[PDB]
Amino acid sequence: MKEKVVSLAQDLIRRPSISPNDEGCQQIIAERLEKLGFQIEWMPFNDTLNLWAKHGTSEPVIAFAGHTDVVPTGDENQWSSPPFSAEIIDGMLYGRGAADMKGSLAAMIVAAEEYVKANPNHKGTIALLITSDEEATAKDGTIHVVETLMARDEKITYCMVGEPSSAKNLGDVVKNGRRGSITGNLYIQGIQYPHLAENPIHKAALFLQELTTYQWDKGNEFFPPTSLQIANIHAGTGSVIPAELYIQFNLRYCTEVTDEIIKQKVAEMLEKHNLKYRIEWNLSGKPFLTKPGKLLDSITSAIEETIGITPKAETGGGTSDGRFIALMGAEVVEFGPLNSTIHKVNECVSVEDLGKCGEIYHKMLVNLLD
Amino acid sequence: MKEKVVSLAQDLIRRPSISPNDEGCQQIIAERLEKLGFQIEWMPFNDTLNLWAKHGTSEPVIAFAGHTDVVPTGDENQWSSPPFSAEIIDGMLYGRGAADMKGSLAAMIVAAEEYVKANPNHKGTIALLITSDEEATAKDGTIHVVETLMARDEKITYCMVGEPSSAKNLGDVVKNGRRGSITGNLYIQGIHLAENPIHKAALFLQELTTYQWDKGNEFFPPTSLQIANIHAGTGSNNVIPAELYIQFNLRYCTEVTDEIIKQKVAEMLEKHNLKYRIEWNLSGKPFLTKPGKLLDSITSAIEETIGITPKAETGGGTSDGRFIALMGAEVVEFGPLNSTIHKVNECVSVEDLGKCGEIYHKMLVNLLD
Ligand SMILES: [Zn+2]
Ligand SMILES: [Zn+2]
Ligand SMILES: [Zn+2]
Ligand SMILES: [Zn+2]
Repeated sequence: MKEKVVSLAQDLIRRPSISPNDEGCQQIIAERLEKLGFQIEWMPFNDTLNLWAKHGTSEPVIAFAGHTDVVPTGDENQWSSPPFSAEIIDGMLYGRGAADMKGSLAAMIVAAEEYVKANPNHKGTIALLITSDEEATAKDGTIHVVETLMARDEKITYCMVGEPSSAKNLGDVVKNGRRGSITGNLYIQGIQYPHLAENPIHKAALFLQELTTYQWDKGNEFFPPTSLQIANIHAGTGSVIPAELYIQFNLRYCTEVTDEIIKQKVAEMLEKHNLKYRIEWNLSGKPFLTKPGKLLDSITSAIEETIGITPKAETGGGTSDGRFIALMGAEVVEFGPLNSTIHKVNECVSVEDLGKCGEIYHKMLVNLLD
Repeated sequence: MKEKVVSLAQDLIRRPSISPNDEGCQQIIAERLEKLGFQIEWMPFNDTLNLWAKHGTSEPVIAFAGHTDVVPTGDENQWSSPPFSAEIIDGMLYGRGAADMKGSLAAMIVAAEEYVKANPNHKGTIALLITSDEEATAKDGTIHVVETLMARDEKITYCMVGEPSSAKNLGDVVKNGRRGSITGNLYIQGIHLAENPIHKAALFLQELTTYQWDKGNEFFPPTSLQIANIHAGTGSNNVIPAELYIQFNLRYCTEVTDEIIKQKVAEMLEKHNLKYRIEWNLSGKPFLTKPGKLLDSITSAIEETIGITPKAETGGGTSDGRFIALMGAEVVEFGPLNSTIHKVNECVSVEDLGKCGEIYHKMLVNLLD
């Protein structure tokens, strides 16, 4: 299935899809899947295109997730092959999007096609979730598609996000979760003998010692303990006595705590120190974790039996859309090609590796459903 | 001398000298003082025009101090006489700066002149120290004059600051004390959980913001600390993000000194093993003028002229007194009713301006002979 995958990857790479502009990538994918019996559901929002393509109508629902947008190229004269030509030189496919993530998007799509072709009455649902904006703002992409599925109680049981997850050798890492991120924007008002203890900056300092020493949880098997960072402290313009003290703090949290628990505990500490304040919360993502089980064995065993390596399961890896998908109760894992050339001049990926990815994604489906 | 004082006050009131812009006020003062035997020395810095004028060479040096700047007028609709027209109506001079403090500036000026004309061989030195920014940022005014004087070891023995001191009746109050001003600029560096520099720096901040420096005394209210700046982290265009910067000011009474403040701050930092640098800026020292030559000279001057005894008070309104006390001068302040200052329809009694002129003159006669 190598050449089918490479062939699709080149069609996609030749469409310059700088976020959020899809440049027809999703439409050629749709056209193609439509002819093979997939139901095609378009979920554009503002300037972003999203696609939800399904074969089958029941649980378990296995989605392959990914994105067709790429980051900008830089000056194209720094490139050895032109970035949107999709040349193959000596078994390597060059192009912007080759590694992140048009190659593996193609691998996943071709895996899905060959499976449903060989198994037209498979149980469950094989689906593709594709956004045109993961790399930029990412407000109107996967989250919009997720919110839409959720508003009508449609399920995803399992999800494989094909971001390039491999560090040193193909297959060496699979991501099975990520810590949550929440940010507090805190504004202490009225900061100007007798009653020195009642100064709001003093009460703020007391709160801060408590906030920086509070142990939220003890982490667990899969995550270090929840960490709090003071990002910024700001009062004063650099000369005029300031009316407010601004404190910004971020928690990177694990599954032992929720955001509601963090918000209610911070509120509690502020009340306990009798502070008057305003706070604005920014939730970037809730934590997700796929524990060893069906999904993680299916991909782990797929890698071992395809390329003879045992991947390490890892949490972290920076931003994907996995954190959004996990909100609907889907179990999320991520796996794809080497990530060493992503976002750089001369981004490229092994034609051989793309083939192997195709076979790994296909074998995951066999392990999950056969 | 009422008419010379009123006339000079009007010439100043008409110049819209919004801080720090002198609008030629000091030049008109310099011109007349120069026509008598005064040495004129300008000490401009940045946007502010300073003026140090003296007659004589021997100590004691007696400095009259004040400012030519005024706070903004507000909407000129609400004045019943335009804020810079300097109109006299039913015995009142109306204008921005009538009360604070061009009226008393004029009175101290005419008093200094009259004394000098009548006593060319007087002992001591009679000086004027005038700035065009007391009311706003006040970084390049009196502070700059005192820096310059102190650098060349020039002394002021006595100082009368002409801020309007009277509360209800002309002469009912003389200010004999002010708190000092020191500013600390602190850079805490490098910013299992109780050992993080942020935690330790929060403990320090706790301390700094409730440590009771003193409870004041018989003559003063308590020393106060206020934070002007706290910055840490990458946000807000911070160019030293890995430092916790705290700038804070102490307005301090005689119960403590600059040395106790610095030592104590250093001690608190040490207790937390914080790596830090600190720069201190002492701009003003506290003063309390006790009974004696200076305080008697003005108390008696007011008793002589109007038949009232001033009570001695600390604080109230603002002045450059503490900036002058930094150099070891003894300081008192006296002037007109202050109830219209910084307000619409600021004004001042012209008879009070005359009386002020007499009082300042009598004070010179009392101090010298
Ligand atoms: Zn990327
Ligand atoms: Zn990506
Ligand atoms: Zn004043
Ligand atoms: Zn004033």
